[PDB]
Amino acid sequence: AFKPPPRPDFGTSGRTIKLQANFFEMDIPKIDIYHYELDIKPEKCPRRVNREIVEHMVQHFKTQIFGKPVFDGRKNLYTAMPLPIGRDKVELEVTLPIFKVSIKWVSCVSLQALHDALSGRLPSVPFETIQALDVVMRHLPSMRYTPVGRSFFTASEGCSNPLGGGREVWFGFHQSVRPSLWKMMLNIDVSATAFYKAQPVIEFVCEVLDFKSIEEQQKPLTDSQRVKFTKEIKGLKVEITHCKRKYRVCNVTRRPASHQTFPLQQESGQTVECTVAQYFKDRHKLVLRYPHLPCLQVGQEQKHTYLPLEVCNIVAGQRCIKKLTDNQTSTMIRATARSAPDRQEEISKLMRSADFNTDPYVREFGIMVKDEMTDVTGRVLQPPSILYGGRNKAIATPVQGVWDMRNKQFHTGIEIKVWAIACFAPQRQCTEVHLKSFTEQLRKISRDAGMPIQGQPCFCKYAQGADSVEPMFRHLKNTYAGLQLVVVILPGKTPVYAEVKRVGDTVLGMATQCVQMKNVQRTTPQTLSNLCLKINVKLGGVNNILLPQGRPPVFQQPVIFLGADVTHPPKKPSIAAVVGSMDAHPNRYCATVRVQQHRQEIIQDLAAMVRELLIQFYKSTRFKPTRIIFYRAGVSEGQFQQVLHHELLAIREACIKLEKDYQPGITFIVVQKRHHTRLFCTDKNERVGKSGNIPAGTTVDTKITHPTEFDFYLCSHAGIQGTSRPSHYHVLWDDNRFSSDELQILTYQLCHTYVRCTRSVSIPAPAYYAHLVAFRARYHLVDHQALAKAVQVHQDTLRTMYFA
RNA sequence: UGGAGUGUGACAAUGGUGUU
RNA sequence: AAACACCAUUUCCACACUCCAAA
Repeated sequence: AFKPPPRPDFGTSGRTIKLQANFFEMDIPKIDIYHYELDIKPEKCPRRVNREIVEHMVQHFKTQIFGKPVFDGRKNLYTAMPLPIGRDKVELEVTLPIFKVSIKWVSCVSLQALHDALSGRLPSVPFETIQALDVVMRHLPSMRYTPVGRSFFTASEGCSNPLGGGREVWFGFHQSVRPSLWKMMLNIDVSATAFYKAQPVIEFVCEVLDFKSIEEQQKPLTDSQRVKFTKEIKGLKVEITHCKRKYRVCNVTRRPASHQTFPLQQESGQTVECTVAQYFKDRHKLVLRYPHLPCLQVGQEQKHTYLPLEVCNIVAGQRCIKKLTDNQTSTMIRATARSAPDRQEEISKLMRSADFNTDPYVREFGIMVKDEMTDVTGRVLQPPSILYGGRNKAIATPVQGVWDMRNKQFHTGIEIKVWAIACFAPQRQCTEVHLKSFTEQLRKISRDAGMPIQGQPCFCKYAQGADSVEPMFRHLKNTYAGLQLVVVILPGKTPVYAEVKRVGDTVLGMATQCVQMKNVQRTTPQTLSNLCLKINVKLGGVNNILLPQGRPPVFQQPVIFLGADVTHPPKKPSIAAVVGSMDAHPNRYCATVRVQQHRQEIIQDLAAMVRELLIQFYKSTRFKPTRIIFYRAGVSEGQFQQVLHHELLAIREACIKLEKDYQPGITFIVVQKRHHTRLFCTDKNERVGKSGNIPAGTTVDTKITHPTEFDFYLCSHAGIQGTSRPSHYHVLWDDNRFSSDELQILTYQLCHTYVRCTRSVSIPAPAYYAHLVAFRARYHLVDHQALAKAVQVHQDTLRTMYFA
């Protein structure tokens, strides 16, 4: 439970399709770079200030040292060539129009060892080296561009994209140095956001108050205009233009600049009441062109510092946080999240205009970055045949990641005979005609799907308030003998839903299916169809199964599939969810949920949860799992060592405390949808749909993947909009010795066992379900050992997929 | 609360050190 | 205790959009 397994082989299954990844090949020398620790007092200075101080320190000490270093922004410094130092601390002083800096030697970072790591020589890739390289590549844009989070943003060179108000669209990119099979690469992905336009505040007023010009009104702002302008500018920073000095607007004056007064404190004799306009006329010899406009209150309210709008400009680099209107959000997405070819060209254009090969700090370390994206082979896996079981038992073949139930019926359809209707929406906007039409349409779609509604509902009443839920359900459960479903019509976002699921899933164990109000008024066969999918699953039926004869050889022996996800509170306990397959299809899943420490992603009580699932598996299959496939979802790379250490043992522990010496093979896999890796089709004819993304089933385990360990990218879904995010799978452990092809096909096949739609999903079904179970348990909570029993679902609910 | 996809948040939340 | 800086963590969740209902 310490070391992750090496990649066994390279996959050869599926049709090859020429691809390009957003990785850029780097040429790195064999030179050893020198690392030094800095010590700067005071110890609270911002990163930008630190880089500024170091920059001054470089040029002012050229006679002694620096015969061109890079900086972290925080106490870490690197140089290409060595300098006159030692292990001893070298302290000096600098001045910025006053700091004390101490430079200390740390260690040497050899890039020869990096080549040994990328080659077959050394197994471990030095993290300190990756850090150093990343600091180098980020040193210039950290000062040249505007850093946001881990990305760098900037304005537009030519065409300035506006948004209205004081906002505009700034574009940016996220860079990161990553190790590869043979050569180091630079991962880069573009993005966009909204910044405040660098313009005079007098024009900011014009754009906010919808003025063509400022001379449109000579009369002062009405109270509504003052509030509106204040709402937009309160908090922003502005620079002055009659001396430079940057200020922060805390408020907007009520009175005009001609009447706004303040304590003048003219040397001796203390304060005299003076207006702002008179001050700028006397002191700065400036007559106000627009004295009828209010002033910007700056700094401390006790300080009484005011500024006329015509001497203030809004400083650039200020990202917007305010709510975006319809036109703003539209223009945003109408300029971002574009199609795959568009994003592709954007990254290419970026890599062209960024010009890493001409920047001095990059050239200093003799680093060369390829200006073209990395070509990668890639291969599209073969979609599994989905077997439906009507009278004809037709088969659905996933075309482009999507299939349908046309002339097809469920593998195991349930004859719904007893069901109820409880509408919580007002009857005024939801008539009985709507309910009957919805009933007719549902009955038709249901019977066509293989899950026939044998007749009208035994119950149909309007209601209101969450307090009506728990009592009514009890009455419903005691009145009608053997009801199968309770349909709850909701008028939108309401606390009613949470209690419906609480009473339904935990308290009584009644199969409930909520429907939004609008879908009852106007009904489309597609919506009702997907709804039927949910119902049939919630009632214990089987929508569809994988083709038994068309499965990887792992199914030849009893194997259980596990999915795990963790959800954290907005101080409240977190909840971890672990699901497990309960048949050999694998269609049916059982859910286990626990409560945990705040924001602890490491599943603590996992062992007991696995034990429950294993026992339940045996009770449902009469077979003991020879294999365990654990799809962990939600953890990042920085948590791997921790998670893999505890959770793997927790799984193994559960297998020991259960029965004798029963130790099946555990395959620990980490699913990751959140990463800056993009994939594009090289051939224009290979593009799929409007979005023009890679075809569903695209598999990549070369060039852009880990040099030694077992990982692979798998785009298992078809891109509906924008650019697809290929789900990354990293095998942290494997006792069963899976081959690349087998595990990838198995994963891609489990992406077809999703029961809520007739499509291929981005992540495997167990991981998706586990996320659903967690997010469902989120509603059950709405003192620790008390709420611990709140997530404990019903006895009869346990044997079902309520989370669907 | 029919479903899937992908955009935004990073002056975010907390515990920590520290400031007139 | 009120703001304000910085260090290590937290991709949780929220909102929005697109498509399945046209030919």
